[PDB]
Parts: sequence; C-alpha cells; structure tokens
Amino acid sequence: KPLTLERTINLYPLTNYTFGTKEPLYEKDSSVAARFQRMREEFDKIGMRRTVEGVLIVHEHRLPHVLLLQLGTTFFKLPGGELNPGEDEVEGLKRLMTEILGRQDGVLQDWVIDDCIGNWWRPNFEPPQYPYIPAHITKPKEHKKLFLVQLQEKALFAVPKNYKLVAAPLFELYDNAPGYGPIISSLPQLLSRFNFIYN
Amino acid sequence: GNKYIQQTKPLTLERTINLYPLTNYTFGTKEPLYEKDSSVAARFQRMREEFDKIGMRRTVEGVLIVHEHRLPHVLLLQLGTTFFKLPGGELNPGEDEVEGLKRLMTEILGRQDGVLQDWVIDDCIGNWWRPNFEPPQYPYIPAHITKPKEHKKLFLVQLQEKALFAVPKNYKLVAAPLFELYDNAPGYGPIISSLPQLLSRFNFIYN
RNA sequence: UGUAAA
Repeated sequence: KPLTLERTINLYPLTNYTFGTKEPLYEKDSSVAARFQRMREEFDKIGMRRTVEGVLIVHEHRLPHVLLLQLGTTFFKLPGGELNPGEDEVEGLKRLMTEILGRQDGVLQDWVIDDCIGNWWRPNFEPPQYPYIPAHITKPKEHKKLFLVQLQEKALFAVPKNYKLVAAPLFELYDNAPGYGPIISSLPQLLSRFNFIYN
Repeated sequence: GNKYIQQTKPLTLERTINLYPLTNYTFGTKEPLYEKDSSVAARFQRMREEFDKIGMRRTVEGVLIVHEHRLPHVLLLQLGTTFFKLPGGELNPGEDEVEGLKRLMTEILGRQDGVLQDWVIDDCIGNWWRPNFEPPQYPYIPAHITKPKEHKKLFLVQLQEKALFAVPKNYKLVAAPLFELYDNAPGYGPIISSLPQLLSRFNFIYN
C-alpha cells in the first residue's frame, strides 16, 4: 500500500520523554490588538503571513495525546510560529521547534516532519480562520500550515518557563472548540487517517 | 540524458489533486436503491445480529469533489429531506476496502452505459468508530472500547476530467460547498461537516 | 481557547 493510502506512525509513551525548562520566550505580541496591528504592518510590507505549527503526539495507555503549550490557564497553542520571508516551510518549522522546545545541552534535536495534516486561512485582520480560502478572498492575511512531527523514541525537551506543556487526549479536544478553538479541536479528525503504532 | 522533472515534495507532504467544473460531468437517473433497513429500530437490530455472526461492521465511503468557479464542492446523496450520506456502504467480510468501495461506488452512482467506469482511489482521509449499537461515531477509538461495533473509512475519490453518473431515483444528488459544510455543521453530522478540515491538506488544481 | 500568573 502507498503511504498515500495508508500512513503508519510510531507513538511512544509520554514517559519516554523528559521535559526540562529554559528561560522564558515571550510572544512578539503582548495583546490581541497588538497582534493584529503587527499583522497589518507586516502585510503591507511583506504580504501574507505564513505560519507553521507542529503536532507532536505521544500515547498513554494506547491513547494518542497531542502536546500543547499552555499559556496561563485558558489558552493553548501548538508549537510553531512565523516563517521568515522566503523561508522554506519545513525548514522553518524545525527552526521554530528548536527555539521553543529544543534541549539546551548542545545535543541538537532531530525533527522528522514528512506529513502535512492541514491548512487554515485568515481572510481578514481578525480572529476567524477557515480550513479553506473562503469565496472571493484573493488576499488572505495569514496562511497557517499544520504538520505531523514524528518524535524519536526518546527525547529531551526544554520548555521556556512562561509555558506549560500538556498532553491532551483526543477525546478532550474533540467537539471542544469553546475550550481549544476550531483548529486544535479538529485535530482528532485530522489525525484519524493515521495508522498509529503504540510503541 | 534529459531529466524529466516530477513533483519534488513527497506525497505525504504535498498531495496534489485535480478538480474539474461540475459542468464537466453528466448526471442521469437510474433504478432506485432502497436501504436494507426500514427504520432506526430495524437498523440497530440488524446491526446487533450481524455483529454476532459477521463481527465488526466495516463501512467505506467516498468523497467526490468537483469545483464551481474555483470553490470545491463535495457530492452528497440526499434521502428525502432529512438525510445526507456519502456514496459508499458495507464491505463483505474479508473484502478489500478499496475494491469494496469501488463496488459500492459503481452500485450507487455507476453509469448504466456499457462504458468502463473506473474509480481512482489512492487516499485515505479519515477513520470513524462506533463504540455502541447507537448512532454516535468518533474519529478515534474511545477509551475502554475494545470491541467497536463499526469502523468507517473515508477515501478521496479522484474524478476524471469528464464522467457520467446515474443516481438512484430515490436519491437526490447535491454538490455542497465546503463553506456550507463548515458554516452549517449541525446539518450534516460530524463526519460530513468535518470534510473541509480533512480536505484542507490537499493542493487542489482547478482543472 | 487569550494576557489574572501569562
């Protein structure tokens, strides 16, 4: 069978991974309004924002869990961020993953990113995003591309102090846009096609 | 010699798919295809009996996509006013999923022409599991469910540039824009309404 | 899912 028809992915116990911390790494925007202001500034000058995010998966008791960065108590995001202009998507994601999650011991982590799982577009300088370019939207302000990041068997991660890292089970995310937004809450669907091996 | 350049990105990273105007396709009518069950009560009754003699039900469904003015539409079957379903149905025990789907596709939409109807089915887009003898299905196997009652598999069916389809007289055919499925999720159920999310990874060529 | 710990 083609990898196109069946895609097999190895998951490892959450306990295969040890998590340390590093110095805080704050977002470039300090508020929602600031975020859209900078989105506006840069659109004018570089064009559509290109964002990439990684979906790292571990299992617990043969159950897939997605790793999420928690900010405060009520906000969660996938590890990722903004591509520099002209930057390659996967190369850019590896860069961003190391920045946010890379161990500190000089041992450089090797990210395996071979799978695109989805795409979301932001038509305006506003919160709504859609898994398709909406009708007659010729100039989307942001394009967000999600990848499956296959974790090695064991790894060491370093979480900037300002974040917590959590492993959310799929049932927690499914049907829970009010808690995770439409992008994170539909990862269970986006991941369903994959043939997961537990270990 | 000459190097014939193919797509650089792996197929796992970039899946390119040709879509064609809905106007490229011819639609006709054929003999009605009645559902094997007469009522919800009958449905889960027959499902219970079969689980005992055949094991877990295995369903396959196909997602056929066309475009109108460069917006993707999924082809849906509508029964009466109240029910949308993807073309597909039940595998026989042991039947290959993809061969089964082609069988079912041909049966529900196949042209009664005498012309070869060939389906291109190279992509799995998702899996849904029914943990009890009840309607609810999940895009994952829930905790503590070792014996799901049904496994449903979704496939992307690539259409040729032109094709003829015959629709069973008792069904209507609908091309549903992705924004409809997404903006009005309640109307299509959890499987069809999350098709825009499941299709988003594809690089659709418009023609 | 948003800045109250962030």
